[PDB]
Amino acid sequence: PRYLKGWLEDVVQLSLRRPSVRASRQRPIISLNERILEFNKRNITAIIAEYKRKSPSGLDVERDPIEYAKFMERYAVGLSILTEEKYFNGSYETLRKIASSVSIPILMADFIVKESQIDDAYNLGADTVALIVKILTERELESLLEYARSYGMEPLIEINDENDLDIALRIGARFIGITSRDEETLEINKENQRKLISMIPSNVVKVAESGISERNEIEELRKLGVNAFLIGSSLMRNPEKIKELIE
Ligand SMILES: [Mg+2]
Repeated sequence: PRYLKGWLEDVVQLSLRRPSVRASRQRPIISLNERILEFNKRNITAIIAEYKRKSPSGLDVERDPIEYAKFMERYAVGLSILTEEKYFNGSYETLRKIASSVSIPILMADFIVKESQIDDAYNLGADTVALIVKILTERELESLLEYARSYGMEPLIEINDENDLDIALRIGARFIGITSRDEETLEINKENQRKLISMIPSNVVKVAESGISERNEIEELRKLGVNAFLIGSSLMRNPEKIKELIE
């Protein structure tokens, strides 16, 4: 991975030693990006509901994962399940249980730095993964992207700055998440997010991530070309809010 500092350096070191899982996968992959495009053609707001019990920005809740997933199944275009353990209180069992309980596409969200973590996502029933430009070298990102596609997944390539965007387009990303949160510092910058969104080709499926709580922001971003919206904290604290956000 890249050389990092602070908590990101720690979580990458932890991820490098993550024990892999063994399991026979049951259901073919169903594509999250393709379902997003279908929602766009149907003019249905496409929200990826994220399940995470804890976060570095201070979320700390207990909520049953299956009841959350089954509720979101009716409304969300997909789910994003945190599997990182130390900072997000996620687990592989959580992903396995959710994936086996719903029929909508599932993204495994973690700090992926080795191929076995992609194996883990597949073997646990996820349909895709996030890959984070700012923790990986360009060579690693190219290699892990090809590896994920070899399973039939189209990973969400996460970007936060213009360097990240240059790498993401260079390596052939077709599904990009534009996060307004700098994961190192937790700083939110929506202006920079919008600038990056305006710089992405039309044919890349774009997901706006982080700090989203209100329908009017979703509406503004959709007008700018965003195809789907990753929403975690607001839904973890009031799940029913998704109904208003998709109205
Ligand atoms: Mg994300």
